[PDB]
Amino acid sequence: MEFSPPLQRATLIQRYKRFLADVITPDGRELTLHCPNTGAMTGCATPGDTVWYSTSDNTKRKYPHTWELTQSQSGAFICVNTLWANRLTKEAILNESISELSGYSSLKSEVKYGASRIDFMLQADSRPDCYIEVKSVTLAENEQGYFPDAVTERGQKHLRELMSVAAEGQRAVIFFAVLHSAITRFSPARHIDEKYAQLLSEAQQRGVEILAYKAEISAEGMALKKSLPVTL
Ligand code: NA
Repeated sequence: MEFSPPLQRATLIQRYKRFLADVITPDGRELTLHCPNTGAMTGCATPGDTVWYSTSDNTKRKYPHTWELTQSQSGAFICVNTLWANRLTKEAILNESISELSGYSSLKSEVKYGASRIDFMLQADSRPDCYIEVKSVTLAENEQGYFPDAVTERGQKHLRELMSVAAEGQRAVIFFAVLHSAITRFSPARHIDEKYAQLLSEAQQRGVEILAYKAEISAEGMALKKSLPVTL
């Protein structure tokens, strides 16, 4: 997808209170951005990093600018606004960048199915229903990507739900959208949430497919393109 209109740049002073960031624009003035990420944002919010923000045109809200990307001091692009993940995924399924998910005749979003909600469900006359859970990956240590970047009991629960989907003979996919341009491989963060990492291995055992695709990212746009090796 393309950022429309294109993003503007600034220099980070600090992210604070989770949802706010003070930045300095190219004119040397201060500006407060909405930070649409509630997580730790490890490696994504270093004072002095360049940030890229969008502008909401027709709103009277207090902070009509949103922090979209970080361009780290080592030159890497990071999409900190992980609220784009589902859209990038849908776009990549439909344009067939994600080959493992081609050959379905319909795509539905936000499907409530059980006594739980799935990000996408793919369907076809000849095939079992395909359930896709989308996860965002912004944690990098050099080239190694990790999820989660803090313990997640909610993540653990959804992972268990996917196992039930597979057990019932549906196709079940967990899809890690990799939003940091430095990442070249993916693993669960066993060192951070050991239980999640264990559940991820167990889900694989029980037939949940695990994919990780990397986004190409610039101030102009982002697109999921490249598949990445996963090591449990
Ligand atoms: Na999700």
